[PDB]
Amino acid sequence: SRKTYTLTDYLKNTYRLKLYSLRWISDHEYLYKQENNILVFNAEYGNSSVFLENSTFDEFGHSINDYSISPDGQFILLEYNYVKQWRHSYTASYDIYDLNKRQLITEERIPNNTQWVTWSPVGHKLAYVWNNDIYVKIEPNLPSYRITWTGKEDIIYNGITDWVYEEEVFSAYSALWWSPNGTFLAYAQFNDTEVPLIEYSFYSDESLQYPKTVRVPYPKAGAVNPTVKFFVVNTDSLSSVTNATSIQITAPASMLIGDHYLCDVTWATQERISLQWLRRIQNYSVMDICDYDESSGRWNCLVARQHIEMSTTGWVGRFRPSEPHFTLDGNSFYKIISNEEGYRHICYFQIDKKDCTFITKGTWEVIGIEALTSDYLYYISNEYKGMPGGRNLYKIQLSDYTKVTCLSCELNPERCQYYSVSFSKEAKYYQLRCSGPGLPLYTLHSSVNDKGLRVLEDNSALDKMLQNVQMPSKKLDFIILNETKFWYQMILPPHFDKSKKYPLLLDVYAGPCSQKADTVFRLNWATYLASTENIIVASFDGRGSGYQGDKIMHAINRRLGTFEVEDQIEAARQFSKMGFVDNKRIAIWGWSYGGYVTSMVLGSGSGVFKCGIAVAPVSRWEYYDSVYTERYMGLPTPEDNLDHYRNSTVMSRAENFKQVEYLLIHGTADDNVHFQQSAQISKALVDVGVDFQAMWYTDEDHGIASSTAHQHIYTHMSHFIKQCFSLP
Amino acid sequence: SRKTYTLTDYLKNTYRLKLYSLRWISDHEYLYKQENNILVFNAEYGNSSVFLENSTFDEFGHSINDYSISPDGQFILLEYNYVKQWRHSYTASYDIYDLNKRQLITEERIPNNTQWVTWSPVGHKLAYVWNNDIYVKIEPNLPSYRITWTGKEDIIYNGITDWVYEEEVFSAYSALWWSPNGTFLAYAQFNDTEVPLIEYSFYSDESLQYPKTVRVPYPKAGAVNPTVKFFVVNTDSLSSVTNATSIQITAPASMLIGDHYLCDVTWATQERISLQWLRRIQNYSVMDICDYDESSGRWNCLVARQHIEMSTTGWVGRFRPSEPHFTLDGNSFYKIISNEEGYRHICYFQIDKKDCTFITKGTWEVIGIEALTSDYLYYISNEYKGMPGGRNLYKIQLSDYTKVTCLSCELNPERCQYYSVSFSKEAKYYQLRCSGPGLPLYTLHSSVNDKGLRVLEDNSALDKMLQNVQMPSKKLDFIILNETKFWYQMILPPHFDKSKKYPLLLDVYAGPCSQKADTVFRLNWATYLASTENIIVASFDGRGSGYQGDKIMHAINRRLGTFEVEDQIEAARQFSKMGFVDNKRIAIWGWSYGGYVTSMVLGSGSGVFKCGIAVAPVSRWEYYDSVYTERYMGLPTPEDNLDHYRNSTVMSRAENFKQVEYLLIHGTADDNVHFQQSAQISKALVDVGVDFQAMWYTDEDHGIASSTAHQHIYTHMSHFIKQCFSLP
Ligand SMILES: CC#CCn1c(N2CCC[C@@H](N)C2)nc2c1c(=O)n(Cc1nc(C)c3ccccc3n1)c(=O)n2C
Ligand SMILES: CC#CCn1c(N2CCC[C@@H](N)C2)nc2c1c(=O)n(Cc1nc(C)c3ccccc3n1)c(=O)n2C
Ligand SMILES: CC(=O)N[C@@H]1[C@@H](O)[C@H](O)[C@@H](CO)O[C@@H]1O
Ligand SMILES: CC(=O)N[C@@H]1[C@@H](O)[C@H](O)[C@@H](CO)O[C@@H]1O
Ligand SMILES: CC(=O)N[C@@H]1[C@@H](O)[C@H](O)[C@@H](CO)O[C@@H]1O
Ligand SMILES: CC(=O)N[C@@H]1[C@@H](O)[C@H](O)[C@@H](CO)O[C@@H]1O
Ligand SMILES: CC(=O)N[C@@H]1[C@@H](O)[C@H](O)[C@@H](CO)O[C@@H]1O
Ligand SMILES: CC(=O)N[C@@H]1[C@@H](O)[C@H](O)[C@@H](CO)O[C@H]1O
Ligand SMILES: CC(=O)N[C@@H]1[C@@H](O)[C@H](O)[C@@H](CO)O[C@H]1O
Ligand SMILES: CC(=O)N[C@@H]1[C@@H](O)[C@H](O)[C@@H](CO)O[C@H]1O
Repeated sequence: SRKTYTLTDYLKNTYRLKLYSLRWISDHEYLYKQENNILVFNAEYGNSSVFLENSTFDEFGHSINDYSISPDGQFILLEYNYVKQWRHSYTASYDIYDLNKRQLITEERIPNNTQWVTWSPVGHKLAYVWNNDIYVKIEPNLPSYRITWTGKEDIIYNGITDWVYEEEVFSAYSALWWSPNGTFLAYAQFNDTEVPLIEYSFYSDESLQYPKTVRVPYPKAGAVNPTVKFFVVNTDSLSSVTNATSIQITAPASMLIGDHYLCDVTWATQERISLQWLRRIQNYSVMDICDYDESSGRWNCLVARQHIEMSTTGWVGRFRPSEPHFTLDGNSFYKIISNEEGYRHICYFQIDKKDCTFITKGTWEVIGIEALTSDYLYYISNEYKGMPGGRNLYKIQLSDYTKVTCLSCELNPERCQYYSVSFSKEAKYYQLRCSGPGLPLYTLHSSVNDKGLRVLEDNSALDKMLQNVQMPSKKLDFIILNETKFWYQMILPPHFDKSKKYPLLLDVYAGPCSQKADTVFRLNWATYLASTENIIVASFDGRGSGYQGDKIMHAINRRLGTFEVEDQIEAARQFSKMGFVDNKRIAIWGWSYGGYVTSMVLGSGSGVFKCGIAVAPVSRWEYYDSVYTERYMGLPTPEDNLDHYRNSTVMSRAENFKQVEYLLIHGTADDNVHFQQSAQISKALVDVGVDFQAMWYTDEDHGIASSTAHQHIYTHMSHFIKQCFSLP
Repeated sequence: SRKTYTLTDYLKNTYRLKLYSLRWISDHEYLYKQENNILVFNAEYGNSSVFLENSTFDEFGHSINDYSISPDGQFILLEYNYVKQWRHSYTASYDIYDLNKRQLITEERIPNNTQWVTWSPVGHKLAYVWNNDIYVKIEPNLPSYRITWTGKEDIIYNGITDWVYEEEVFSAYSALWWSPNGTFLAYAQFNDTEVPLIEYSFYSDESLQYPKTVRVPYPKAGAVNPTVKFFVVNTDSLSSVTNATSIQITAPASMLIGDHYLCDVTWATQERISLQWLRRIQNYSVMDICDYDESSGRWNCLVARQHIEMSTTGWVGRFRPSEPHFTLDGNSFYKIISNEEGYRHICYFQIDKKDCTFITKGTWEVIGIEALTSDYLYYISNEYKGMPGGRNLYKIQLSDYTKVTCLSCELNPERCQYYSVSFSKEAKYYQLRCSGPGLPLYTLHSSVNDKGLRVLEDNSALDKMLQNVQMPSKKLDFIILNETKFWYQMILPPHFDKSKKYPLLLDVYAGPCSQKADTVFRLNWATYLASTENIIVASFDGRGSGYQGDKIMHAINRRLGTFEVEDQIEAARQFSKMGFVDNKRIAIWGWSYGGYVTSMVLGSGSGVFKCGIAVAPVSRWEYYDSVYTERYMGLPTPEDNLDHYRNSTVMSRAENFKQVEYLLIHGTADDNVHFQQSAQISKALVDVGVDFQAMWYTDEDHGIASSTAHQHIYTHMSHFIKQCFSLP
């Protein structure tokens, strides 16, 4: 008498997973948004006060997109007129509000089309980027000072990132870094002057007679890369009519000898900045420590003080070198590094000393350092029960490394196995977030004795609702390949009778350091295909996948479209042997990297698959960007790796496609994985006479996330899979 | 016969239609190529000697694309390195082979990347366009003379046409007109400085890292149009010292008050040129007869002797004011004109007297004037048996307008009802071309007494092959809606059964002055569909169609997307009725304007069609070019016809597509009907939640004519129709 999780349920969000997003405002309080009524919470006791009622601003004029309360609590930034650009960048209008005197500042307003704004870490200063130039406000109503004058669209970028850096380096549009004092303002400067431009047509509304051409500086594999510079401005010494003075911090000599990237920026203390540069050949990286010398007023980055981090098996770090976590005094820090056994662990570094010291060890990996105090270091790893797809919060007694405590392992063994944490400043408190295998559960904790303070959100409203639906179950196990464990998850149709034959959809990503087999709970497309269409949706992490050691993650070094492709097929094969999967009805599909892999598999000729769907997939590595691509493929030169670049295109496998049913999808406005890529694929198929299904999405980009487009693609895809499996 | 007409037959061109292309070189001889040999034939006796052997350019080095023998047969232009551009335009290299010797004039060679070349009507003079500038060579081995210096890519076009003129006006890349004498050289100049550019991505070869953006000056409905000037130069007076002086011939003052175009250029005599201008509001045109003043070296067009063409019911001409045929002395001429009752007949004009004299009348139309001797005017009409879809050659005795003879009606009644003709210069002979309903037949005739000299090609071979195959038959009938008769055709399956029920596909064009129903014989996709899949393929010429009077053709005036659409739906209702049509399986498909009509049809919610295929369809008239669009819709402004531009989009009907299975196809490199038009359609469907099938073709243009692309699309469409009609 129960219904099934239908496509519409997923498409129309019938079952809402609740969340609990707070922002620590101090060591003991946090802000939380409830019914548009911003509240302030006391962590210790749980009581609160409304900080700003929805009521306020009902006569503002425009819709408010986001809020940002200054560290002071005296002002609050009002963001509206939000126009999205890339994955993290966007532009918007801003207004400030004096809380001391319920008023909107009308004088010296932040300009329109501002690219980025940030309060200082303490107080109420402001720094913004308008027209690629950095401006600073000491007071909200006072006129701002101009820090840089070189800014110029699509060429010079100050305080903000260009395309690659936003996407592949900082996962952010910002390139501004305030000191903990608020005294200094460090910023990067990008220069795309010689960076080729990818161009594509944006059609826009019907009303538009002539389509428009978007031109973005985008460096494809091997092209000229943007260059970078770094500066630091003293915010307290800014006069009315006196251009501000930025002191540039050069990169190490080992980086300047060639192309290089700025990878990280971290303030150690009030007068010490940490910088990490990486070579274009992401083999070698160097952390730089620069101190402020009150004398000249310059910044020295002592050469002896440097720290090298290279790799012989592959690239450095998971996607970039790891971030350092300094001890309060700043003379030491902690950083996650690949050890001699190839596993990632916490290393302790002391500034004026050479080599570091590992604090953790084992056949598992530390995902990330979350908090640091004088007595403990808090991190998350997948040690518990040897599950790489599990996540847990641990404690390390700094005076005895052998004393490690798991803080989330036994809170809810049956329900919780994947955790992410959020510590208050100075780590007196911490919020745990469990996202599976059961419904998400948010809890507040005391740090002094690890006491559970209270449940913040347990999704019981969703639980009630779901007890009426026939939900699919998840199996997390592994298979063996040349004496190695490789995990896979299976989303099984409710009432899974392993004495029957079920069709199987292989959901793939399989990109460098990926992980599709894990313990998190999801309400997605696969949930539907399993609940209603009774299809088994499996995902496999083979060579290349991450969080299992460098031997597995680097197996694909300098050879994408190789072992990870083969392993997807081998997993699929062994799934067949299993007495519950119709080996005549096995499909595969993937988005982006998952789409390239899906194409590679369909064009392998294994005969293992009946059909496959590839969404906005890479087809030839020369078409993707320099940073991501080169990190694994090196350069596309004859001296370097040109042969394998040319040996791993989807096009070269066109002929084998005649053995399968292929559906190709792509948004015409994809700025990330250019339409060009799918364009070249279809042409390869047309040139060898192979028939296939196609579908473009006018003006959608990599995410094809516009409500209408989103429901459309998943509807289309469902039909394709239903027909490919002869399912009603 | 057992064997049927397969798709592979159509795509691989298994049963070829022989032909007989000849080029008349004089009053009684013509060239023809056998294999790779150019033979010259004598029309009177039929004897032929070899003019040039396939063994003359083996050691040439380049693959010869075409040849061009000069008037006095002394030289032969060799065309190679042919690189296509738009529909009629292209670039190529050339070499002149002197026949009076055994050499390739290697001195003053015609520059590479030449855009257009042409001999004079007499002798061996040579004019050519290069870099948008005109050059003239009196002798093939001599240094050419530059005629214009204003040439500027995409801006100033001298001697060649811009995109709109090439496609919608002169249907050719050339804008050069030699005078009979060979003395003068009139040319046109286009100024595209203020024309907007349509831009689209061209991905090219797999090796091209960044896609290339193509920009073509192209005016859409209501956009700024290219301007034009006319010139005439005396090529007898050309000194390599001083520059060649061009004389300009302004347009009629009644043309300069607003935008206008040049429509036709025809020389009457040695010193007389005929220029027809058209107002940007295509229902008013003025022909200009200009005479060369030998004393002032000028050209004067007495404003007194201008002729006016006007349309109250629509626009002028079928697609433009028809072409004049001057009597040898230049004092008069015949021109096809819509008479009082609205049918197009031959009119006789005497240069300095008002009005013209209709020398034909009837409820049928003159399709074209082909020749004009001192005693007879030859032309082709569809008078015979009141069949608009039939064509025949007629002769009118100039000294007694009532005496008209039919030169092809009775040649072979049951096999030939659609002729086209080619007269030898002076017209002593004429080659008649029979296109159907039977296999093509080519014959040579003498006009002295219209004696049939001989058969040139009768397709005996193709004929004997088809008897062995089970071919479909064609029915050319008509239905009556109100009180008017509208014709249609039907390609019926082999062994047709009036008691059996076959599915039906509606092949559609339906544009203004189109004719899909006729007596022509064709071997196409429709043949495959009826022969092998037993699908009835019917076409229908409803309102708007041509060759039947302005009552039917102008019905559509300023109202595209209405009657022509209704009439197609209607036709299908009637065919449904006919007891041999399964009203459960009726499909519709069209390309270009047919793509458009097919979409409107599918979006009307009529409930008649189950599925349909649209290829490179127009979606909204504001996206197509000005000259063709404005010709039927006027300007898209509020004071003009903007209301109907906005009420005739494929988009506004989106919702209705939920009731039909739709397949949308388009070449991404389409310069004619910009990919944009389909991109907006898909977005509308997606925005409204309608699932359809899609398919783009990277780098293909309006014709999707590359060998591989062409095969891929007709296969793709075949699977679609086969699956839409539950066909085994
Ligand atoms: C090309 C390429 C690529 C590589 N890639 C990256 N990075 C590392 C960080 C920076 C980025 N530049 C490159 N992140 C990824 C992927 C990826 O393929 N998929 C599969 C996937 N799966 C699904 C279901 C997706 C759905 C929508 C959009 C993308 C999707 N992608 C991912 O999920 N994530 C999170
Ligand atoms: C947009 C538009 C348009 C209108 N149009 C024109 N003209 C008039 C003269 C000037 C020109 N600019 C516009 N000629 C046409 C069409 C047309 O739609 N189809 C259907 C069709 N059908 C098939 C099967 C086709 C196949 C390939 C290419 C085109 C095709 N077209 C035609 O066959 N012909 C010959
Ligand atoms: C967020 C909040 O309301 N905190 C209040 C605090 O201001 C007050 O001093 C205390 C005693 O009543 O109760 C809570 O802790
Ligand atoms: C600081 C500033 O630029 N203010 C103007 C505002 O006065 C105007 O109403 C708006 C138009 O949307 O453009 C800006 O926001
Ligand atoms: C602000 C800045 O440093 N601009 C430089 C520019 O002067 C130089 O000519 C160019 C050459 O690549 O590189 C950068 O764009
Ligand atoms: C050769 C020629 O006619 N050039 C004209 C130029 O004189 C004029 O200023 C412009 C205005 O659109 O159009 C063209 O560029
Ligand atoms: C012989 C002579 O005067 N030649 C000139 C040429 O140099 C100049 O570039 C052109 C444009 O004004 O006009 C003439 O063709
Ligand atoms: C528009 C809006 O947010 N309204 C909410 C209302 O639903 C809620 O019941 C109330 C309780 O404080 O708070 C208001 O802000
Ligand atoms: C085209 C051709 O070859 N015509 C020749 C002609 O030159 C010659 O005068 C005649 C008499 O022998 O024989 C014909 O065959
Ligand atoms: C008349 C002339 O310029 N001919 C040259 C030809 O010799 C050369 O082979 C070709 C490209 O290699 O370019 C042509 O323009």
